[PDB]
Amino acid sequence: VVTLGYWDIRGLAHAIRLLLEYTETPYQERRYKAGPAPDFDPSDWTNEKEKLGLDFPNLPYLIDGDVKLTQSNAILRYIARKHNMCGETEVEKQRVDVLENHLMDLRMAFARLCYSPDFEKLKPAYLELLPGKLRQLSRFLGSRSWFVGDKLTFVDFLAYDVLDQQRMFVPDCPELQGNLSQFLQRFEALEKISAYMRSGRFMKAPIFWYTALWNNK
Amino acid sequence: VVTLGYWDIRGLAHAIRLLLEYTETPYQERRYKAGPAPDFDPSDWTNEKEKLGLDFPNLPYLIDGDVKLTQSNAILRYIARKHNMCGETEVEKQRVDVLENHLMDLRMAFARLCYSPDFEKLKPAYLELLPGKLRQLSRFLGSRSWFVGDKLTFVDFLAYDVLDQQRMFVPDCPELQGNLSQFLQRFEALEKISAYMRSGRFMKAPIFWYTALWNNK
Ligand SMILES: N[C@@H](CCC(=O)N[C@@H](CS[C@H](CO)COc1ccc([N+](=O)[O-])cc1)C(=O)NCC(=O)O)C(=O)O
Ligand SMILES: N[C@@H](CCC(=O)N[C@@H](CS[C@H](CO)COc1ccc([N+](=O)[O-])cc1)C(=O)NCC(=O)O)C(=O)O
Repeated sequence: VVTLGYWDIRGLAHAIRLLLEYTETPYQERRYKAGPAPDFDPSDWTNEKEKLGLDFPNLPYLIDGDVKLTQSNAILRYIARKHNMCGETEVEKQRVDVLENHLMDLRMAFARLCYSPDFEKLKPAYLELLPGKLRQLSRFLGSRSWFVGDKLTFVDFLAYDVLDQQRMFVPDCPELQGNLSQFLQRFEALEKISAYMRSGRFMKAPIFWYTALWNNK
Repeated sequence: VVTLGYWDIRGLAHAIRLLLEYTETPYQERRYKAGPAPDFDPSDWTNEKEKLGLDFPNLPYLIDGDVKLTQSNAILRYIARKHNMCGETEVEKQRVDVLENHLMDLRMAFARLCYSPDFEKLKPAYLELLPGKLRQLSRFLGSRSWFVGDKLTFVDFLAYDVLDQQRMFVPDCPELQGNLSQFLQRFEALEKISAYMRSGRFMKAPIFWYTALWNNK
């Protein structure tokens, strides 16, 4: 049994949670709590940051016995290696590495906007360059089942999470209809993922920390 | 022969340059130019961004025949695989994946500060938290020769680049003295690294884009 440590929000741990469910890895969760508004006291975490034995303490973390990890990408790669959900050939590895890093860029660009107090002033600019970014991903996937080829890999779980955040933001964006819509359903159709979403362990919201100008709950 | 595209700065391509040199990969460079101040016209790149055949156009890129890549970490992984400078055991791969992502955090937190107009206001806060970040790295490396074990890996190139930046910023920081100072020298003492540094291909500056509040040239 493994332990996943993160806040009581969706954030970065969403794709990790889906992956642990898909792989049927026995896990429990250390959800951390902030104090009330407006202070949002990080005490719950900060009093424990150093006593966990992590090499570079951060959130999320995963503990699997004496394996003690930080960094979301690193945590996903670890579960993926135990389940053969990494690339197999070099071209598949090239696809994983590029997408892993590109999706973080798209991730990070969206978070910046929703955390900035100039949110309203920045919104239109983001929405302009968005369809083009979406068109790039639509070109990449092509008529493929999954993003790296025929095999489901952990990058598909990142793609879904990133795509899901954009769909929650502007659900009417026509560049999200097409093979990119096909992809979202096909992932949600997966046996273990669908049953996870039908349960009460599922966290569709909030995507962001409470000090964000945008959220879904 | 391979082609590395990036601006005429140090930036993100520093680690990749050192790597291409250490591995003796034959390469040339498409270095991109901005217009003069204050506009800094990006047109040399923008007029070309789409015609290169990259899946997700960005800088740096690398072209090695029909392999055409973007994202710095993905570019480094590709050269590393050709020269067995990735992890070998599970433990080694755990260390590579966590450090790859951790050092990007460190890299980006520093960039944030040096591009912020509130630079002077934020400088003291950064310098308080920094000794602790450096002590974490110092504990991790330990008495080891390299960061992932016995073998040089691509993560040691990222480590050096990130540490070099801190060393240029605050050279008198006492937490930089010790095994992390030994590490910097050891890397610079590498036969093909040292030679590259004694040449005129070598770019110790500027670390940042010109719009930055801090730089070394
Ligand atoms: N590269 C690292 C980053 C870890 C990190 O950022 N730690 C945050 C997380 S999220 C932060 C809190 O609001 C979340 O904000 C975001 C950012 C992006 C997205 N997103 O979806 O793209 C959502 C929320 C933190 O709570 N701990 C910092 C600390 O203890 O010092 C990784 O991969 O794990
Ligand atoms: N995660 C990617 C990032 C690539 C990227 O940022 N391309 C930027 C400049 S890098 C940029 C220029 O100002 C960086 O800002 C900095 C500056 C310094 C440092 N650093 O580590 O010191 C990091 C980022 C660019 O030229 N392309 C933008 C575009 O084509 O739209 C990767 O790993 O490659």
